[PDB]
Amino acid sequence: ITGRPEWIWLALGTALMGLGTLYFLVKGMGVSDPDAKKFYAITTLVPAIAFTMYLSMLLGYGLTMVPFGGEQNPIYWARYADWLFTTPLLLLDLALLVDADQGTILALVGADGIMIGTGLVGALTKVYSYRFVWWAISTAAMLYILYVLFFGFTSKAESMRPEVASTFKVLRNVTVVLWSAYPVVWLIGSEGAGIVPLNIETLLFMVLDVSAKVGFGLILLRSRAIFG
Amino acid sequence: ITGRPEWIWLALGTALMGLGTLYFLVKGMGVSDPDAKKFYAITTLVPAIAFTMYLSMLLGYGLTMVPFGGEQNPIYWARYADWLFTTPLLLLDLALLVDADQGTILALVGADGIMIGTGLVGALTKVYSYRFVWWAISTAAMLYILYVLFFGFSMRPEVASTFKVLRNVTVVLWSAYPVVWLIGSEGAGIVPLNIETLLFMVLDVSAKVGFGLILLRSRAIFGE
Amino acid sequence: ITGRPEWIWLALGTALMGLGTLYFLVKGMGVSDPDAKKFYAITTLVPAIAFTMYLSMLLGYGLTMVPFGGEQNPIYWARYADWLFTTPLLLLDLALLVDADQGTILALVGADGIMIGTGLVGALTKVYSYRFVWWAISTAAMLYILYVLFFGFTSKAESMRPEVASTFKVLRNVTVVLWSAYPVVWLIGSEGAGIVPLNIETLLFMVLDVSAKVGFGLILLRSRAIFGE
Repeated sequence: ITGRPEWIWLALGTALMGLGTLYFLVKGMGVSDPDAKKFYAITTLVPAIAFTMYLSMLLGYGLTMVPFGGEQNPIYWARYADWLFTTPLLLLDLALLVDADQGTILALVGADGIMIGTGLVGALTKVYSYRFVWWAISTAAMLYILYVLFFGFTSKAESMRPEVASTFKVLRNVTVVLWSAYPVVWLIGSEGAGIVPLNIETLLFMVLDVSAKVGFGLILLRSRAIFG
Repeated sequence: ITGRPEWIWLALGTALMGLGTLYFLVKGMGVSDPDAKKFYAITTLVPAIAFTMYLSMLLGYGLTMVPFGGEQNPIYWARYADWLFTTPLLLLDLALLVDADQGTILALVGADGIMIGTGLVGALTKVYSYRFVWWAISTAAMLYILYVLFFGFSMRPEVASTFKVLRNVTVVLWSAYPVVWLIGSEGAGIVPLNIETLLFMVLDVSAKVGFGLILLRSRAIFGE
Repeated sequence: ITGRPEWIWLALGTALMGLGTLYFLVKGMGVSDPDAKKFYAITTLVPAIAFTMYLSMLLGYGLTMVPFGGEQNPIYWARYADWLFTTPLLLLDLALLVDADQGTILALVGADGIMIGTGLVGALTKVYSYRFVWWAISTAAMLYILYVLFFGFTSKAESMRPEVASTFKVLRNVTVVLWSAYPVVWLIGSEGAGIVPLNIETLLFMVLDVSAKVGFGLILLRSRAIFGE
């Protein structure tokens, strides 16, 4: 397990997601309000799933080798299995906060599925050039998501009660800033250009993941915005 | 890319699904009615997902080789990844149009999953004879879905007329899929892969973009 | 098809899930109550999905080989593809009976996904010791589910009409008993310690599966509890 330099970040990630899950689990005990139960369920599931995928990477299961650019490249595919479930859950937290229309929720979840799915195909693609075609489609989907979060129902948040509008705006900002970093890290890291070593890329995703999951959840579950 | 003769149909499919997606995206802008939003979201996602899977097939990612009949057979598995998501969305469009009960929506989506899932298992199965067992199970699931669309469902006249048209389009186009599979490279191998690819492309664009044009052009999508 | 000794149990499972599916399909015909329609849809899909996965195992498609402990180990991965969909559906039946809040349903479905997903990872893991780490995580998720069924639903079912309360308690007990057996069979079977041969393990899972699906469904769909109003 300790052979590759990035093991320490995978271990740390596993530990932080695990601790985060247990905290949210305990914190959610006794909560009887139906709306709050939804938020605790969603928000506890996110780092619980991430925990399993961090462990998969730590133990070697979530790592494969993909040929491109004339070499065999180490790819952690477990990330996508994590994000496939956790990113729409995070979007669901936001959508519930502002009471979004079901059509808008479906649009977000589907666009997010496309984003992660094309990211995965890009990550596993054996023809170097095509990798970035997938990256571009995935980024278009992300920009669509960010557009909806800002110009999609941001008006609905404003016309909610102050505690909701306020918590939403904070979490929206966190989301846009943190999520926007992912395509950059992918682009300069091992999946893409190979400018940053895998060790550092893994550290970067770990810091992003923990912030976007546990950080995000702390802010959300600490707020009275979750109560109906 | 140009190495496989079917590339031209995969390229055309990619372009038409993409163009269709962009059109539905723009057309859906500034739509505020909750029900209409639902239909636009569903109907826009359909060719968006199909666009990605056509591109996957065009670029070679969504192609594999399955041994059966003593040979190595080219199988585009990407189709099932597409249909797994897009066919239930299309059924959802129809179900919402008639305000179907949740139990019925679950039955349709579930049967559809079984249809595509067994289709995929058949497509990847290495014993030639068994491939057709899976085809028969999948076809039974399709027949169940068709039965429900005709017998398993009192609505305003715009809704009733758009539904009937979309249902008939669906029943006719979907029924062609099992035939194309049976005679094509996945089944008997009577029709060569480049022609089969052309056939699925015409069917897919009609069942997705054509279907969507009829639906999103109708007043049926707006909630009284 | 008869080349592996467990074939007979896979054939029997296929037939029992198939028959159960056809019986539930026919029984559900003409049911117009919206609530009952949900229960029939859920409950019929369960054995229908199980039927396809039993057939996949029977035909050899849902079998792979995984090296660990100095052997090539036969692993039926099709079980996880089955359980991934059928276990959440079974949980859904229970949740609807007691009119569970959405948040509780999502918690159950999410925990169930983790249970099956980590079970699958454990099943395919080539480092022998790590297989049991996954098993333990999966078992933790199962225990969480069982906790919810007892300290979330049993409380919400008691405050319901008597037919419902009664049918739920039976189905809850059937579920807790049967589901608890799965991690044990896995642990001592081919996926784990290898104390019980594969043919016997397949018999065990078949009896459990048929009871947990068709048995469960027979108890549920016979009850008046599936009707609303």
